[PDB]
Amino acid sequence: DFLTCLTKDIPPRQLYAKSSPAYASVWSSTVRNIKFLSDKTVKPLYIITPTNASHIQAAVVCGRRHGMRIRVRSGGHDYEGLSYRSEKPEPFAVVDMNKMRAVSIDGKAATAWVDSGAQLGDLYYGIAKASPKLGFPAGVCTTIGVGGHFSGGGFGMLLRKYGTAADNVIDAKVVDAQGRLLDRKAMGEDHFWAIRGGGGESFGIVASWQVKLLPVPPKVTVFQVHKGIKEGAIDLVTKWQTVAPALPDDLMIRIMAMGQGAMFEALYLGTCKDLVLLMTARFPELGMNATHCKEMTWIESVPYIPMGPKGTVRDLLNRTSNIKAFGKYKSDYVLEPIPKSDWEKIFTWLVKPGAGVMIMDPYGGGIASVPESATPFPRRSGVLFNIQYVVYWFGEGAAALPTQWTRDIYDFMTPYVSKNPRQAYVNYRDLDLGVNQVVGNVSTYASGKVWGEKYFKGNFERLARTKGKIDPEDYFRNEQSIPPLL
Ligand SMILES: *Cc1cc2c(nc3c(=O)[nH]c(=O)nc-3n2C[C@H](O)[C@H](O)[C@H](O)COP(=O)(O)OP(=O)(O)OC[C@H]2O[C@@H](n3cnc4c(N)ncnc43)[C@H](O)[C@@H]2O)c(*)c1C
Ligand SMILES: *[C@@H]1O[C@H](CO)[C@@H](O[C@@H]2O[C@H](CO)[C@@H](O)[C@H](O)[C@H]2NC(C)=O)[C@H](O)[C@H]1NC(C)=O
Ligand SMILES: *[C@@H]1O[C@H](CO)[C@@H](O)[C@H](O)[C@H]1NC(C)=O
Repeated sequence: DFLTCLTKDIPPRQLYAKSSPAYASVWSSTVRNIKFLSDKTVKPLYIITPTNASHIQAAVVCGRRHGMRIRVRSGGHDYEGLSYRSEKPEPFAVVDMNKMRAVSIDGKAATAWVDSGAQLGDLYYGIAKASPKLGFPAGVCTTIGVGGHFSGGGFGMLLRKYGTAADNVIDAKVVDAQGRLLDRKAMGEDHFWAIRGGGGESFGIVASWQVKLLPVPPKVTVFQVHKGIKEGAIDLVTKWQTVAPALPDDLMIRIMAMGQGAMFEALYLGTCKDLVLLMTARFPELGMNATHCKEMTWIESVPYIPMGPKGTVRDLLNRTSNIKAFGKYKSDYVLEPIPKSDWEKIFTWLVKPGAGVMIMDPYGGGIASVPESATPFPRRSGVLFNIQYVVYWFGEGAAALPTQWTRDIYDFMTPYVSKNPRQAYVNYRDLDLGVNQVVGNVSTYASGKVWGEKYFKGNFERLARTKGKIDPEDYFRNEQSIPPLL
């Protein structure tokens, strides 16, 4: 009934049922967190790969009529895999946006219409091909789909200069609960506000986003400084807490703390000549000099940050991630500096069996210039840095220890991080923060508030009221979707 309704508008070769020969290949292709590549995983009954907006509209209308819910997938980077799976058995279809990957740049306006199914690498390469002096402030990882990324805000190495990806969105085309294709002018100001940081799924299927391409100099500078415990790593991380968020908006210094060492990784929007003087005046303790400097163009810095010197600009078009593993992730936000003595205690947790990495990104600058209520992303002024706890493993048999570590370090970090509410990042999805409760075919406000306030703070109420206007029947839902407030 649902399938026959789809064939009226969507070609059968773009439709995959569980019995289709290409089903397994199409489902598994973008499942990034391998712990979900199991038989226990609740898989969709149907997979739809649209190539036009009318196909998405048809899918929604067909879904309403035949009682089939839709979970949309772009790059599939969802940490908890909510774009391709369900926690409990329920009938659903997946709208896979991967074939809608157009990046159309308006050369004379420096704007771009980017499809949700395009990965960040497609966007980055597209901008580079059109101009050597233009860039865009999105994530580090090349395989992230624009759809889920922008929906949750999205940040990377350019956050201190230009904010989030969503801060630079000027228009968008969304398919709502009624199957209407709406732009900014047509969806209203609340609906447009909601998709710019309010998380994916909840407010409909965003087909494409119009973004503002921003300037970057012809040469940028990258440095990677590794520091062990005996070289003063604990002292350097302590000082960094106040120095990094206060540095000029052209400089971003991120930390990757693993085991016994702390890697200071940076991207400076300028040359080595100007960077050395800046570092010796603001953070001399790091021992940074011109030997650490790697000068290159902006586009060349994109594969350099996660793939090393081996990565090329052409590698950005590869749709397979360089990370092929089972993972558990959690996030925190620090508002007050953590004392040296306590950083010593945090570092002992990194040599514990099953330990992962702590990735720390400094805020301040351009990200902190936007008011807390301007976009649904509330981590602006007052935030010093974001912390991401990441663990990787092999096989479901070695899952017990690294999973326990993430929860263990999180419990320990409680007095040092943000409180009332304990702020978390939506794109760093964590179901341990709570899931929705469904009473009367609708997700409840009270259950949504638990995790909601963590991700969105005071912006949760407006997000819930907006959901009440667009989708009161709660058609677009998952375990962590915005509940309707009437
Ligand atoms: C795996 C991975 C994730 C990363 C990485 N690096 C990041 C970084 O440097 N900065 C960040 O800010 N975030 C980083 N993330 C985290 C997140 O996983 C991503 O930021 C995105 O959430 C992933 O988006 P996408 O790849 O599109 O994932 P999906 O699983 O397809 O979707 C997530 C989510 O949103 C909904 N959704 C998808 N597409 C749409 C559209 N078009 N409209 C509405 N809603 C959409 C899904 O249903 C789901 O709920 C680095 C790595 C390696
Ligand atoms: C691709 O999708 C677009 C958008 O749905 C289709 O164009 C719309 O068609 C409907 C009727 O089906 C009209 O009411 C709208 O006015 C059209 N919108 C615009 C601005 O084009 C388009 O026909 C589809 N193309 C194909 C080949 O299916
Ligand atoms: C520059 O830093 C390097 C660290 O790799 C160090 O070996 C070198 O001595 C420094 N330059 C000076 C001042 O000699």
